[PDB]
Amino acid sequence: STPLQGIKVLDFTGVQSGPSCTQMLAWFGADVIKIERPGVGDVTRHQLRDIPDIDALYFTMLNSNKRSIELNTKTAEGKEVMEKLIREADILVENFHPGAIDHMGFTWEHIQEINPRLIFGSIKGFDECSPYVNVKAYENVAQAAGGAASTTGFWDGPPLVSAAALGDSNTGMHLLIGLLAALLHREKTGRGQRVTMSMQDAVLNLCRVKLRDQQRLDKLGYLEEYPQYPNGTFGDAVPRGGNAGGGGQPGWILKCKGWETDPNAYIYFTIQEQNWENTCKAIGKPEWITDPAYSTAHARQPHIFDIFAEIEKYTVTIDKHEAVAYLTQFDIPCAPVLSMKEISLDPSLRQSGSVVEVEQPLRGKYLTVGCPMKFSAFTPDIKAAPLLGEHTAAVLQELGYSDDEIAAMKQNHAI
Amino acid sequence: STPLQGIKVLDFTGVQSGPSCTQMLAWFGADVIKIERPGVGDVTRHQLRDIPDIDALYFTMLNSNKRSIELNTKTAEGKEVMEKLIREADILVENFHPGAIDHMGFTWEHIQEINPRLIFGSIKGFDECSPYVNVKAYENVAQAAGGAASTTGFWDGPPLVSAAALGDSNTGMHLLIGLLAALLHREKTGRGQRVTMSMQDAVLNLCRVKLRDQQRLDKLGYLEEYPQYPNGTFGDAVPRGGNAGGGGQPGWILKCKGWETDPNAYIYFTIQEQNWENTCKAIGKPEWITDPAYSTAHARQPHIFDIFAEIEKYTVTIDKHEAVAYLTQFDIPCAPVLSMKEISLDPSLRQSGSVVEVEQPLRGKYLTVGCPMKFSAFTPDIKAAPLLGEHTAAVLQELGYSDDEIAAMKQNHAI
Ligand SMILES: CC(=O)SCCNC(=O)CCNC(=O)[C@H](O)C(C)(C)COP(=O)(O)OP(=O)(O)OC[C@H]1O[C@@H](n2cnc3c(N)ncnc32)[C@H](O)[C@@H]1OP(=O)(O)O
Ligand SMILES: CC(=O)SCCNC(=O)CCNC(=O)[C@H](O)C(C)(C)COP(=O)(O)OP(=O)(O)OC[C@H]1O[C@@H](n2cnc3c(N)ncnc32)[C@H](O)[C@@H]1OP(=O)(O)O
Repeated sequence: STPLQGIKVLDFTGVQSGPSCTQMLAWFGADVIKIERPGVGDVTRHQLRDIPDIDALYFTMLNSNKRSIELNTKTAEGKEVMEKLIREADILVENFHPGAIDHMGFTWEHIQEINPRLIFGSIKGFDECSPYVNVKAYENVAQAAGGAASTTGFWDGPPLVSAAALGDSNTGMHLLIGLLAALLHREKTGRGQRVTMSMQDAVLNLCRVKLRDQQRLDKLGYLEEYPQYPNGTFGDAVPRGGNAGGGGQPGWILKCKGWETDPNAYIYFTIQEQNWENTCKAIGKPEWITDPAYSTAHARQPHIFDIFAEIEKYTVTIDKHEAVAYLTQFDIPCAPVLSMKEISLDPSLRQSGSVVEVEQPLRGKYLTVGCPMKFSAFTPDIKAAPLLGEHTAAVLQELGYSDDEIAAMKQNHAI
Repeated sequence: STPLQGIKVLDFTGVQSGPSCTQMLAWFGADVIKIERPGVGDVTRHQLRDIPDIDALYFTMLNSNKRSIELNTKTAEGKEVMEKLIREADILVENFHPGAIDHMGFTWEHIQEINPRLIFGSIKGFDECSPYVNVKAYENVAQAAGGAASTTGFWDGPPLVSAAALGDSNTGMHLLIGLLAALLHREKTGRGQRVTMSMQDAVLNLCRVKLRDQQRLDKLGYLEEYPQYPNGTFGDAVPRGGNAGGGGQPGWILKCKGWETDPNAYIYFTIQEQNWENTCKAIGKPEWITDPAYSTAHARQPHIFDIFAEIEKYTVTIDKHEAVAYLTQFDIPCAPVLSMKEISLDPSLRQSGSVVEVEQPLRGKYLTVGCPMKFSAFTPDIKAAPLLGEHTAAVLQELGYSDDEIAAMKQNHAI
């Protein structure tokens, strides 16, 4: 068995935020029916194709295990099919522009009358209360609005976006949490409900530690662990701190052998408070162990970049992998800056099911990120992503439509 | 009613990854018992205190609504209390260093025998088959190992960490998804199971789009939307792309009025493919609408920074908020780079329950990030974080211990 065996999901989504959520639902055992505009489909099918004329990787990596129907929900037949789908489903997920699903006639209020058990999940750029409620959002728009761009990068550079999908997949994972909680809640109430997740809120959740810092800054006028302390200055808002420890212990990105020509010849190195003695032994600085300028985090902070420079005198001499193999013998929290090339080929990531090779029709093999959490009682089976409208007939037949009704829908461009 | 009403959780966690997960469980209605080392407690209680002698904000913003017991699980009594707790609980969550819980005698195999219905959630830096399985991890160590640091920042600068908790809270949210799925699964099987989540995998999941790019790069030798195309060069790994669109449409961080003195006087600006005409009207370049050098994404790419420079001629003249109010009239996806100060005071974020003022004993008011997703059938009630061992006696009494038994535990330093 699987966690969501028997659950039916209507995936009325596109791009990344909504589809990441429903892909996980499929991997958990749900029947996910992706509802797509006839002849067009999810925009990711056509975006940044590496092979002409077939679905792009953007699509296949976000839509594994789903079924695809082509349905124009703006036609009379399409609206009726949508209603029948809603009546039979457990979950409906959508991430179209603000107002879009409403204008089709499928407001939450209507969805509720059709099926009081249905859970309706909606992703938008911003909350209902926001002055930006009607604003379209992509990944980095949310990173700017949610606090991440403000606090990422260097103090003497611009705000910087993260490569990680803070606005997209992150929001999808947050919606997923809400959908699973709503399924658990429905076990008690017998009713569905609406779950909304904004991209701004998803980014803010991950920036909780910077809201901690803002409050410390408001109270004290300084942030004792930030690069700016004590020889720099603070303004009224949490500043960018380069490669500082953030929510972790103090640390930095350090150069390893090759850094001049290899943009990934680096490690992250943590000075863990309770590990100062082992840290000193690792770098051959026994004299620093009890020296009062070095023996506490507070005393190190005003010359911490001298300390990092000293560690770097060692790390630039060996490959990042060697540097880590050595330093971890001293219980130092560190790791190489792994490139996507190293990740894509890493045997341990294949073994754990974190990077998964999947065979797609026409394309053949591709890699995707697998189900990130591991369960002792079940293993997701990750499959190909659907061809556009591959399952239209089957889905309509499951709803009880006859061959004549389906032929009429095709003639009327409802499918 | 609440989603997790009646669920009992043992929170054997510290710092940020584990505690973020169990805080959400508490907000969903679970009884979350935080198990803490006597006389010490979670390290976040004393990290970066802004008020002398009381719990730090790092702790209060991650431990709302929880109960706290002091229990030394290395003593004979403490082991027996832990066993009774496990027998009565639904979920046990831990994020101690690799091996730590095992060495106390609470391996998964033993947990299972005590209570076959219990779901055991475990966070570690790396997966079981990783060469780094025993390595300690903080936030940025995971960002380095998971692909984010490699691909974040500028092409001519170092790898850069994100301010967002990609390794910590993100991992907690991923574990939470697994725990909720396991509760749903247990409805079918009648059994608990083990759910494990590594910080490296959590980061990788959010970097799914960069694994897409790595495969495109492997096939083609170039990435047509990256800043390096077509006038720069590509190596064998996905490079850093500065403030480029990433998973979203092409875009950049643009200066607004005040940028020379205000590190947050900026917006993110998206050139949405289907919006080129409105974009041109917005900036007073009607001549660019059908000009073949400008009218498609492909034609714009080779001189896209000249286009951003031209937009910046407008944005530097107005404050970021005014820039956005104007540009959104043209259906342009954009938003200001909001500072943590702006976020902390934003009335709409108070109204949506995204930033929540909570009253803590002794401290008084503080702000926290609320429950990020919104539910139509219930509203989380966010409360204070527990004082160390505040609930020890109540928890032991609930387990059936007499006053003499509790007194003996105190004498024997079990509590
Ligand atoms: C990958 C990431 O997800 S990136 C960020 C994604 N963003 C979000 O999730 C936040 C909310 N979504 C949005 O803001 C927007 O969907 C955007 C910005 C991503 C894209 O917006 P746009 O491309 O301009 O339009 P969008 O795809 O949402 O909708 C286009 C139209 O298709 C219609 N549509 C969608 N499915 C169907 C269908 N099956 N049949 C007929 N019409 C359909 C919509 O109703 C809309 O028409 P309308 O404007 O007449 O009401
Ligand atoms: C900001 C951040 O970046 S948070 C990072 C969080 N990391 C994770 O979640 C991944 C897994 N965790 C780790 O790698 C580690 O816990 C770290 C690196 C965060 C810290 O590690 P450490 O220096 O070992 O401290 P940690 O709190 O895990 O170990 C505590 C010790 O207390 C013990 N302990 C914990 N609770 C109790 C208790 N109630 N009674 C008695 N002992 C206890 C542990 O068993 C361990 O003892 P041991 O070394 O004799 O086996």
